[PDB]
Amino acid sequence: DTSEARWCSECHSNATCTEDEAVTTCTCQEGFTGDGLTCVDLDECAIPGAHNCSANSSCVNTPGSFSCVCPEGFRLSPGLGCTDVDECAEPGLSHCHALATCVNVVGSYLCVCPAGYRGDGWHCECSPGSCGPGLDCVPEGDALVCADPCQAHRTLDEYWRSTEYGEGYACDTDLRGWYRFVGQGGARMAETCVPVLRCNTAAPMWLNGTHPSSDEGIVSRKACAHWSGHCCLWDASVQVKACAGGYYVYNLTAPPECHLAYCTDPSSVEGTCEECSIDEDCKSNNGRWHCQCKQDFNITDISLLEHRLECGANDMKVSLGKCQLKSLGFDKVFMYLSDSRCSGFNDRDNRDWVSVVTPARDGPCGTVLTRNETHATYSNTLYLADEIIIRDLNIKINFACSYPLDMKVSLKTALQPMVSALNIRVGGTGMFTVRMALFQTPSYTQPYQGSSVTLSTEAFLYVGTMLDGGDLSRFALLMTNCYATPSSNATDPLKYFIIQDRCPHTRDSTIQVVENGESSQGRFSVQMFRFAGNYDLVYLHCEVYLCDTMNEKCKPTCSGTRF
Amino acid sequence: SALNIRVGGTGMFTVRMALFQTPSYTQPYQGSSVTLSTEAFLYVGTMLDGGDLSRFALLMTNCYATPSSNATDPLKYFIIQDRCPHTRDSTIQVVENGESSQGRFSVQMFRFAGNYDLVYLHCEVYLCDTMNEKCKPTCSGTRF
Amino acid sequence: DTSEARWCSECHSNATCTEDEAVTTCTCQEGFTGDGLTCVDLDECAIPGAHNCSANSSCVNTPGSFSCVCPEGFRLSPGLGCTDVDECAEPGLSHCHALATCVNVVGSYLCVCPAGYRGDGWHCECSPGSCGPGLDCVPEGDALVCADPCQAHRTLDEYWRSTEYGEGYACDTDLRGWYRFVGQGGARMAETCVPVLRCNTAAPMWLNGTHPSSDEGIVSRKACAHWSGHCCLWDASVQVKACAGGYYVYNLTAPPECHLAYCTDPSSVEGTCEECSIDEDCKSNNGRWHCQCKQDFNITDISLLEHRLECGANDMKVSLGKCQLKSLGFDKVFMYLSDSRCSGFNDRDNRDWVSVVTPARDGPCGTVLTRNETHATYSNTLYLADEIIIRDLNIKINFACSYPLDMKVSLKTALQPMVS
Ligand SMILES: *[C@@H]1O[C@H](CO)[C@@H](O[C@@H]2O[C@H](CO)[C@@H](O[C@@H]3O[C@H](CO[C@H]4O[C@H](CO)[C@@H](O)[C@H](O)[C@@H]4O[C@@H]4O[C@H](CO)[C@@H](O)[C@H](O)[C@H]4NC(C)=O)[C@@H](O)[C@H](O[C@H]4O[C@H](CO)[C@@H](O[C@@H]5O[C@H](CO)[C@@H](O)[C@H](O)[C@H]5NC(C)=O)[C@H](O)[C@@H]4O[C@@H]4O[C@H](CO)[C@@H](O[C@@H]5O[C@H](CO)[C@H](O)[C@H](O)[C@H]5O)[C@H](O)[C@H]4NC(C)=O)[C@@H]3O)[C@H](O)[C@H]2NC(C)=O)[C@H](O)[C@H]1NC(C)=O
Ligand SMILES: *[C@@H]1O[C@H](CO)[C@@H](O[C@@H]2O[C@H](CO)[C@@H](O[C@@H]3O[C@H](CO[C@H]4O[C@H](CO)[C@@H](O)[C@H](O)[C@@H]4O[C@@H]4O[C@H](CO)[C@@H](O)[C@H](O)[C@H]4NC(C)=O)[C@@H](O)[C@H](O[C@H]4O[C@H](CO)[C@@H](O[C@@H]5O[C@H](CO)[C@@H](O)[C@H](O)[C@H]5NC(C)=O)[C@H](O)[C@@H]4O[C@@H]4O[C@H](CO)[C@@H](O[C@@H]5O[C@H](CO)[C@H](O)[C@H](O)[C@H]5O)[C@H](O)[C@H]4NC(C)=O)[C@@H]3O)[C@H](O)[C@H]2NC(C)=O)[C@H](O)[C@H]1NC(C)=O
Ligand SMILES: *[C@@H]1O[C@H](CO)[C@@H](O[C@@H]2O[C@H](CO)[C@@H](O[C@@H]3O[C@H](CO[C@H]4O[C@H](CO[C@H]5O[C@H](CO)[C@@H](O)[C@H](O)[C@@H]5O)[C@@H](O)[C@H](O[C@H]5O[C@H](CO)[C@@H](O)[C@H](O)[C@@H]5O)[C@@H]4O)[C@@H](O)[C@H](O[C@H]4O[C@H](CO)[C@@H](O)[C@H](O)[C@@H]4O[C@H]4O[C@H](CO)[C@@H](O)[C@H](O)[C@@H]4O)[C@@H]3O)[C@H](O)[C@H]2NC(C)=O)[C@H](O)[C@H]1NC(C)=O
Ligand SMILES: *[C@@H]1O[C@H](CO)[C@@H](O[C@@H]2O[C@H](CO)[C@@H](O[C@@H]3O[C@H](CO[C@H]4O[C@H](CO[C@H]5O[C@H](CO)[C@@H](O)[C@H](O)[C@@H]5O)[C@@H](O)[C@H](O[C@H]5O[C@H](CO)[C@@H](O)[C@H](O)[C@@H]5O)[C@@H]4O)[C@@H](O)[C@H](O[C@H]4O[C@H](CO)[C@@H](O)[C@H](O)[C@@H]4O[C@H]4O[C@H](CO)[C@@H](O)[C@H](O)[C@@H]4O)[C@@H]3O)[C@H](O)[C@H]2NC(C)=O)[C@H](O)[C@H]1NC(C)=O
Ligand SMILES: *[C@@H]1O[C@H](CO[C@@H]2O[C@@H](C)[C@@H](O)[C@@H](O)[C@@H]2O)[C@@H](O[C@@H]2O[C@H](CO)[C@@H](O[C@@H]3O[C@H](CO)[C@@H](O)[C@H](O)[C@@H]3O)[C@H](O)[C@H]2NC(C)=O)[C@H](O)[C@H]1NC(C)=O
Ligand SMILES: *[C@@H]1O[C@H](CO)[C@@H](O[C@@H]2O[C@H](CO)[C@@H](O[C@@H]3O[C@H](CO)[C@@H](O)[C@H](O)[C@@H]3O)[C@H](O)[C@H]2NC(C)=O)[C@H](O)[C@H]1NC(C)=O
Ligand SMILES: *[C@@H]1O[C@H](CO)[C@@H](O[C@@H]2O[C@H](CO)[C@@H](O[C@@H]3O[C@H](CO)[C@@H](O)[C@H](O)[C@@H]3O)[C@H](O)[C@H]2NC(C)=O)[C@H](O)[C@H]1NC(C)=O
Ligand SMILES: *[C@@H]1O[C@H](CO[C@@H]2O[C@@H](C)[C@@H](O)[C@@H](O)[C@@H]2O)[C@@H](O[C@@H]2O[C@H](CO)[C@@H](O)[C@H](O)[C@H]2NC(C)=O)[C@H](O)[C@H]1NC(C)=O
Ligand SMILES: *[C@@H]1O[C@H](CO[C@@H]2O[C@@H](C)[C@@H](O)[C@@H](O)[C@@H]2O)[C@@H](O[C@@H]2O[C@H](CO)[C@@H](O)[C@H](O)[C@H]2NC(C)=O)[C@H](O)[C@H]1NC(C)=O
Repeated sequence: DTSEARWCSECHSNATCTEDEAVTTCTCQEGFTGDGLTCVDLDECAIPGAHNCSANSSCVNTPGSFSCVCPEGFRLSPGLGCTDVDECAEPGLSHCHALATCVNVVGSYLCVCPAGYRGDGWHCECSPGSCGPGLDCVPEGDALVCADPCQAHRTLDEYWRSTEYGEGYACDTDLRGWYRFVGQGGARMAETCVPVLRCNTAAPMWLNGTHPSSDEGIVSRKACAHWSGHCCLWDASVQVKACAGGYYVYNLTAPPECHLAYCTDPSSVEGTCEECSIDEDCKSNNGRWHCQCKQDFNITDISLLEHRLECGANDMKVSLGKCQLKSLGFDKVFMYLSDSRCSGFNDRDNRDWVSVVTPARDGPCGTVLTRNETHATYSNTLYLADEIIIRDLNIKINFACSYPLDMKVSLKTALQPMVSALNIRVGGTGMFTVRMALFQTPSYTQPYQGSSVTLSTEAFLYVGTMLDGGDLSRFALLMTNCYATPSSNATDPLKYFIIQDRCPHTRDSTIQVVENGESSQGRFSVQMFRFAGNYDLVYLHCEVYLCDTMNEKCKPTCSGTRF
Repeated sequence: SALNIRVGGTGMFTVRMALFQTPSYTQPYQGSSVTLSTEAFLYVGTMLDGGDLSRFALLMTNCYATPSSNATDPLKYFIIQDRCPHTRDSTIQVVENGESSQGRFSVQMFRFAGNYDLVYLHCEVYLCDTMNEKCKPTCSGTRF
Repeated sequence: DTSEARWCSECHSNATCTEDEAVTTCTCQEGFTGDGLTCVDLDECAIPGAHNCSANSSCVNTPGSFSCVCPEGFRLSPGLGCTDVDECAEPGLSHCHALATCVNVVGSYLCVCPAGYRGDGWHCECSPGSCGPGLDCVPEGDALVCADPCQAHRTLDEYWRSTEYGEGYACDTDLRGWYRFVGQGGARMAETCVPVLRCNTAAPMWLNGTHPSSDEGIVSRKACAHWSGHCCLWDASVQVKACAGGYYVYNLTAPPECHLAYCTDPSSVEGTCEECSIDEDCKSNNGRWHCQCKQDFNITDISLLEHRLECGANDMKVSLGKCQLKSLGFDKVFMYLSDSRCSGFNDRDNRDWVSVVTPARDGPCGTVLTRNETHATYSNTLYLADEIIIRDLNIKINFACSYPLDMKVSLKTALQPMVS
């Protein structure tokens, strides 16, 4: 009407400018008051003519228009005024925290943390046990939310915490929140009264109960600690939850002192405790997994006399059975020598023993040199105790190794020298000795000595042969052939063969031989004869073959010259 | 109050010798046997594989050769005798003896007379304490 | 006077008791003082009346009288006092050692050991060469006296000491005092440079000079020893004396080492060396007694080819000429076989050869049996060397004997039968 602009420059920044066919009209929108060329800031809620907001609706000016805002929980619908609608079904009329539930109320909406939780509905700072089952209140970033302990716990792998571990110094003041124990640290909280100075702490803590069944929710359990002689004098209250996969999680809070620490039993994940030494018999019992020695090491005095020693080329070692020390009450063993820089340590080859080493010289590790003319000797002392201090008995083991000063040494590699040798062949013709004798008796006792003898036909002529030399046991005497001759000349046609072809002659039963080929003594017996003719003298000649018993049988097995 | 119990242990040092090829005593052999000629020079040295104390010196009390591995054999050819080198042959030499742990004797090859083809080497040795004994062999000469 | 005893019991044991007609008088003798019934011990030099001992004479008491003793060298003569007299003319005023001379001196006598001796005249410890000629200081019992070495020496009959003897092991540290060499041990100390490893010792000692003439006194002589290649590098000094009967005696002291020993040459007491083999021609020369082979055995190669063999009925022998071995430089011969229990030794029938024996069996002495159809054979090897070890050449002699397996035998005794 009266605000017809010539150009858009006559519209302000508080009015909307509209160009229609290049004709500029300024019309100032609701929430600004005036004619339209100039409209200054003034709420549409208070202008001549007013607006159209319902009775409850508190008119609010906006830069460009006007809005009818009802008491939050109701919204103005045209022709109806304030009408009921949920405000927690619109993601722009509600922004409550992820764990806060929205509740539309008359005039606003409230954000409400769930039952148990303690908060305003913007941070739902829950307390232990204030969550529903399966969830626990744990921090996440900078707020506290209900999360399952099986996904929000920490883990602990402190080997020291082992009950047998008696050395060290600890304090569990750091521990808060849920924790788990995996690996060396053990599988579960200790459930038994633990001795003093165990679990690397002064006073050990243990669980006063039995772990719940798998997937049982958070349950509270009693906790006990041991000191002096009274076990579980003061009683606490810890909480424990089982998780799927067979493990547990625990609320390990700082103790009331600085010498209290929780313990764990051995995992014993293997049915048979093969980790334990072969000399510490494993006890394979249901629910009772451990290992201990048999009766042999259940006695005190003989254990005090028990030991073993080993002298090496460059080092000396003395060792005692750890089981024996444990049986003598020395669960922890302290081995010291004349020089404190040398300290005992585990065998690391056979775990039963515990041993210390000493270099075989004078000056290091306190070893000395005792020498005499025969051979040198090294002497050193071993000190045994249960702790640093000694109260009742101070047993010192005096040991020594003897090293011989004179010994045999042999070079192993033999030698095969080469020499230029000259060989020249030499040969020599030789001759054995053979002789025969004429005996008188059938027992072959006296030889003759005269150049000639006289005899009768009826007389029996016993003769034997012998070797005056070369009486080898394996060389036998074999009569290849024997014959008689009228003259000393061997080459005579007139021969009377007596032994022929290794067999005795026939046509006369007096031709006998007692032995032939058996041994060196060959005897033939025959009664006297005379050559036919002018021949008065008769001689005896023989040929003989020496027979080797190794190869030839050399018995004449003459079945008979006839047959 | 203290309890004392005596304990004793028999021990044994380690001693070994090697057959070197060079006059510089560089490479030991490893085979169980070797072949050589008479003109070849046989260089041998001894060492302690353990207990190398600075004051313990190596002294050759006597060395000898044997045709067989058996030490108790009547046929012995003493090379080192009474801490002094053998005579009747100028090739019998020792560079060091008693000075330190490295004792070396040099001699050229020989062969036993007879059917004996193989020759072995044996030695006896006395460890000498430098604190008291001089342990130098000052052998003016086995002859004179 | 006032000591008239009624009986001898009133005389003491310090007074002399005299019975005259059964009247007992006690008079105490000089050296005891009193009245006579009791006289207690007191020197007589101070009694009422003094005494009579010469000025020089010390007033000495004796058990029974008072004596006067002068400075030993003078003796108290009555009326004169101390009078000069020799004390070494009385066997009771002198007891000097048998070799000590007595000298009477003013106030004593002295016993004097002779010139050279070092003693007090009680124990004359003489030293070598401190005696007069014809005598030397040697122990006798528990003292040292000057005695002739020809009657106080020891003797030695060690055959080993011979120069040719090259085996063995010795040390002359025991030898001290005078010694002689008789018999096999030789007649006199070696006078020539001896080769190495001789006289059964490592280094041989010899005399550096020529023995003195018979009955020349103790004379010192140079001594030499041989080692390595240098002969008489170090020089000592020995002493030697000739004795009647044509032999010598020597001062053999321990050497400075334990491989030194004196040698002797061959005695050769026989003009011709008949002991030497008939194949080692004796050299009958004045002052040069030995024996060596002729030119036939003065060559090396043919000697290496030279040998002889003998096959016996039960034993086999191989031998080589010892002269040939010596010519080949093998002065000592070492013969070994396949079994070391067999060792060579001297022939003992003809001394020229050296031989070894082997029983004709299999198993002893390493002999084996090689057999074929014709006749058996025995083979064995001989090893030769100069010493235990072999350095340059190892010559082994292969020898064998052939024993026929078929042979002719004849009964010697003929027969003369009787027939009707
Ligand atoms: C069953 O068993 C029996 C018993 O074992 C066997 O019989 C034996 O057989 C052996 C093997 O033949 C014989 O050994 C040889 O003996 C001869 C000498 O024999 C005589 O002397 C011995 C001892 O007294 C006697 O027993 C034997 O009977 C002979 O006696 C009489 O000798 C005269 C001659 O003077 C005869 O006329 C006579 O008939 C005979 N009487 C008989 C037979 O009753 C010996 O000389 C032989 O040595 C030769 O061989 C060696 C080995 O090769 C050589 O040594 C080597 O020499 C090399 C060169 O220097 C050297 O480098 C090498 O290192 C060296 N080796 C060693 C190990 O030392 C000898 O030097 C030598 O060399 C041979 O010499 C002969 C000459 O003698 C050469 O012959 C000549 O040849 C030329 C041509 O080239 C011409 O033709 C000439 O005319 C000819 O003369 C020959 O060539 C040379 N060889 C070479 C150089 O290679 C050897 O020791 C046993 O004696 C014998 N025993 C008996 C009792 O009979 C029988 O055989 C067995 N039967 C069966 C079936 O198995
Ligand atoms: C040069 O140097 C070398 C090197 O040092 C010297 O050689 C060494 O010498 C040492 C001193 O003698 C020896 O020590 C002794 O060793 C024996 C055991 O020796 C054997 O074993 C060792 C180790 O393996 C080995 O080296 C040695 O060679 C021996 O091996 C062999 O053993 C068999 C036997 O099984 C032999 O048959 C065999 O021949 C042998 N081989 C050989 C020799 O080559 C050890 O037993 C000794 O201990 C004894 O002495 C201790 C000190 O007194 C006692 O301790 C004390 O006991 C008291 C009681 O309980 C206690 O109250 C006290 O507090 C305690 N003291 C201390 C400090 O602890 C021992 O108990 C023990 O007591 C003696 O025991 C023996 C038996 O063994 C008794 O002898 C018996 O006596 C009765 C009569 O009464 C009958 O006659 C029995 O028949 C007889 O057997 C003896 O009486 C007991 N004495 C008591 C009770 O007082 C000691 O440790 C070294 O081994 C030796 N080394 C070598 C390599 O040889 C050498 O000598 C030097 N030379 C020179 C010149 O200087
Ligand atoms: C692992 O386990 C260990 C051991 O449990 C945890 O460490 C410590 O645990 C204790 C015990 O939970 C905490 O102490 C206090 O716990 C109460 C619990 O109250 C909430 O849950 C109630 C239901 O819970 C039951 O079950 C639990 C066991 O799970 C029992 O302990 C309970 O007693 C119940 O039986 C619920 O009923 C509560 O609401 C009502 O009651 C309480 C009564 O105290 C009222 O306040 C409420 O207004 C309401 O009416 C509640 O939902 C907490 O409420 C305690 O909060 C204290 O601290 C707040 C801030 O620090 C403070 O704002 C509170 O007002 C209150 O402080 C006041 O009251 C205390 C009463 O003891 C006084 O101590 C204090 O002086 C003051 O007067 C408190 O949290 C330890 O805090 C806790 N310590 C740590 C370091 O965590 C360990 O946390 C576990 N690990 C985890 C969860 O990861
Ligand atoms: C076979 O022959 C062998 C080889 O000769 C004998 O073996 C050893 O021989 C030697 C040499 O004789 C002995 O050594 C010493 O000898 C002197 C000799 O002195 C006496 O005689 C002097 C004259 O002799 C001359 O001729 C001889 C050769 O025949 C020469 O050796 C001499 O040098 C002369 O040339 C005479 O003059 C001496 O008196 C004076 O001079 C000496 C100088 O040394 C002074 O002492 C005297 O006081 C005096 O002034 C003397 O009469 C000995 O005197 C030696 O005695 C030593 O030992 C005594 C005890 O052991 C000791 O009391 C002495 O004091 C003296 O020891 C001192 O002097 C030594 C000098 O070398 C030092 O060595 C020593 O360190 C110390 O300082 C000594 O005896 C060997 O002893 C002797 N060995 C053995 C084992 O016998 C062998 O004996 C003969 N076999 C027999 C006789 O059967
Ligand atoms: C050393 O020995 C003790 C026990 O000593 C044992 O009993 C003594 C009275 C003597 O007879 C000893 O010679 C004998 O070895 C071990 O301590 C433990 O003692 C208790 C005591 O009651 C044992 O309990 C018994 O066990 C048996 C078998 O199961 C039951 O039948 C009984 O009813 C009772 O429960 C316990 O077994 C035992 N522990 C063992 C043997 O390991 C000590 O441990 C042992 N030391 C060594 C290193 O072996
Ligand atoms: C001033 O506020 C009151 C509430 O305090 C208003 O009364 C409300 O009026 C609306 C509109 O009719 C009602 O909504 C209705 O709800 C039913 C049930 O959900 C639905 O079916 C209808 O379609 C409609 O949405 C609402 O229930 C009612 N509230 C009460 C408590 O009765 C009143 O209208 C307001 N004044 C003005 C001028 O708007
Ligand atoms: C004190 O001692 C001295 C000697 O030191 C005495 O003088 C010695 O007197 C005697 C006796 O007259 C002398 O002996 C005489 O010797 C000669 C020669 O042999 C001989 O012919 C005499 O017959 C007599 O034996 C002696 O020589 C003399 N000595 C000296 C050195 O003159 C003196 O008499 C002594 N006094 C007393 C009181 O004993
Ligand atoms: C324009 O307003 C009329 C009348 O509403 C009246 O005036 C308003 C400013 C406010 O004061 C109301 O409460 C007054 O009633 C709306 O018509 C409806 O009128 C009835 C009768 O009173 C009333 O009950 C309803 O709530 C009104 N409907 C509404 C306010 O939506 C008319 O609908 C309004 N036009 C719109 C909002 O576009
Ligand atoms: C007894 O004594 C007289 C006198 O000797 C003097 O008195 C001695 C004890 C003694 O001291 C002497 O030296 C005194 O001279 C002996 O007569 C000799 O007198 C002279 C003169 O003095 C004197 O030189 C002589 O040596 C004396 N003769 C000795 C002492 O033999 C008298 O001989 C003595 N009677 C004896 C010894 O039987």
